[PDB]
Amino acid sequence: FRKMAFPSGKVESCMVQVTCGTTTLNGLWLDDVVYCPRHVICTSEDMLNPNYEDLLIRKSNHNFLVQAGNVQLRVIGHSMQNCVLKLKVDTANPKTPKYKFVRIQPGQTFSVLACYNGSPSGVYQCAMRPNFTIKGSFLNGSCGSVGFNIDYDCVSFCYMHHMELPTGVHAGTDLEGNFYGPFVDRQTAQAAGTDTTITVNVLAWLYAAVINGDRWFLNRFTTTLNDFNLVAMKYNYEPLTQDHVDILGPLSAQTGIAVLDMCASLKELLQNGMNGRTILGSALLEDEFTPFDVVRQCS
Amino acid sequence: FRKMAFPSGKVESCMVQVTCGTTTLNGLWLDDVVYCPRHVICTSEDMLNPNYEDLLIRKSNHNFLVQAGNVQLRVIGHSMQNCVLKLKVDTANPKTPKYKFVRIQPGQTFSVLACYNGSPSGVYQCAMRPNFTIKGSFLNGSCGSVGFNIDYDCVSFCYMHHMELPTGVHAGTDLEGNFYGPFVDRQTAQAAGTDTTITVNVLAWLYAAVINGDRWFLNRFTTTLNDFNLVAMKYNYEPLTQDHVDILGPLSAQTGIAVLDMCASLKELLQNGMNGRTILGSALLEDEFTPFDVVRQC
Ligand SMILES: COc1cccc2[nH]c(C(=O)N[C@@H](CC(C)C)C(=O)N[C@@H](C[C@@H]3CCNC3=O)C(=O)c3nc4ccccc4s3)cc12
Ligand SMILES: COc1cccc2[nH]c(C(=O)N[C@@H](CC(C)C)C(=O)N[C@@H](C[C@@H]3CCNC3=O)C(=O)c3nc4ccccc4s3)cc12
Repeated sequence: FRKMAFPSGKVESCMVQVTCGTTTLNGLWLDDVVYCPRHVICTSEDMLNPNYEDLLIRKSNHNFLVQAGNVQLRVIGHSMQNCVLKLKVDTANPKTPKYKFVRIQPGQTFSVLACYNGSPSGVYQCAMRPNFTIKGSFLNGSCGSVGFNIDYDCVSFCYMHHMELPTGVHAGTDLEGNFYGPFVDRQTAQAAGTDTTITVNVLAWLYAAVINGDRWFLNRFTTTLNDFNLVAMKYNYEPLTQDHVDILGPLSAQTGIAVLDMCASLKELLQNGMNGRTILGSALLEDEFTPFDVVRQCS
Repeated sequence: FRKMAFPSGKVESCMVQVTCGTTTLNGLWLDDVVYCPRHVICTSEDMLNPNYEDLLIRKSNHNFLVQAGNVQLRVIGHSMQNCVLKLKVDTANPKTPKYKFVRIQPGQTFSVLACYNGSPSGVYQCAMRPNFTIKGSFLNGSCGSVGFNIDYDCVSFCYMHHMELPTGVHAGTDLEGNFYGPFVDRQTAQAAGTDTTITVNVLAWLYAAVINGDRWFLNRFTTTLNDFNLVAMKYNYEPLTQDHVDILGPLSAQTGIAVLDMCASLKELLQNGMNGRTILGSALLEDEFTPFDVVRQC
């Protein structure tokens, strides 16, 4: 059981480079539109307080250099949607996948295709944290990299990359250009809200460990949902809802371990520690696998 | 630091399925050849101790069903090379990337594109253990999935998947069909050697820590390579080779910390423990990031 990203080929065929003046970042080319972070139009003396509508009206189509591989794409129009710029180009992308734009929920996972200069560099899994940051791996020039899920050849784009916080975690928008969390696309040091642990994911991961032949952390005890949530909240874990319990049903039925029995296992791990032992190779409780991630991989 | 796979598109375009009878494995289509594990020709009562040479003489080109999706590729020749079957087909793959077949060493990492019935399902990074197993994620139907690295658009294929050991780790071949480690392609419970920690990668991790300002473990000692290797083996760490010293060269230059000085730092950590301190936030030393991976992410 490992962190597993979706195959990235359908998305790689959509990554382009977008240059405005001195600024170069990545864009996403779908049909005849290139989506990219709007601050491609900012110079260094603009990043602190950019009045984006006022900056954009001053730009012409020919101010935008869009490159797909070695081929330049001519911008024939542009519009802004929140923090995303939509460049209309004179060529539709012939490898546009079936796709959707979705806004994901905290606790859900996606694959990130990290890109530099329009060229894909790496792919890895991320969870949307409860405080709406992600713990990614992004360097200078990574803006415009996207996150996505795939379901039967349909690519659901859910993230475009914009920012690395002082703490080293990452912030970005959906493909409508609305940030996840309270972040703003200006060159300022921004703090996130206090993060918490994704309880339903930790439980899914404990089930994954049992499916894979590890049972050492189980115990003979049970707990009520509310008593578990009282302890969970004390340890900065998100509350577990009945919807979460239902969602864990399939994993519960596969292993024969009731959800509240697994909650009693996690309660013991929170109160007693792991005592130097490991689960699925980790010395820490892992919260970035969803129940679906476990089912998709183990089955 | 994240375990980061290579973008998989160039390899996705090369995955096909190969069927003999009711047995379907994944295959790799490059130019006009498809490569796949040879036991696609096996029946269930042939798997304990297959006579592959005998089994292959009873096969003709027309017994092999090669499909890209639902599109059949006609087989015009077949041959066996070690544990892989090479099927010549009448169509050169137009999406064949620039490629090489390489045989990797323990400690080297690569991306695995897990595939089922020729259809790619997920991608993740793996490290070849010193006992020549990988800690993969493979189910029934995964054989023929490949592992690879990508350097300047050239795909270096290094792994093809064959087997899950009773311990749950995985074993396979290079693309010439030679197994990594002492394993054989038979339906049989096989044990790997006792595994060890990948010293060269731990050193890379320590260099990554220094690069990021976490350097409490640096000391004013040095060691010879031989003295280090004798200590390392007593803690179940791999001995360093000359090649390991050389691949740590760029990180040593970047930090100004000689390789043997970092070895003396690691030796101290082995003999004395971390004493509750951490390195890069972790109480455990990471051994699945190569010097290349560290440079990639730093
Ligand atoms: C005093 O200001 C700070 C104080 C403390 C921490 C801080 N973080 C950031 C911050 O992240 N800024 C954004 C840009 C803002 C405008 C959204 C930014 O540089 N995004 C990167 C990805 C970054 C870079 C490093 N790895 C990350 O993922 C991206 O590619 C883009 N680069 C530029 C460069 C110039 C113009 C546009 C873009 S868009 C500022 C900052
Ligand atoms: C008493 O025998 C055992 C005792 C204790 C542990 C054991 N492990 C294996 C073992 O691995 N066998 C090989 C096959 C051998 C011939 C290399 C095998 O099933 N490979 C799988 C990938 C496996 C499956 C589960 N996840 C893993 O990665 C693969 O895809 C292939 N499937 C077939 C199906 C039919 C024909 C060819 C192939 S090749 C046997 C075994």
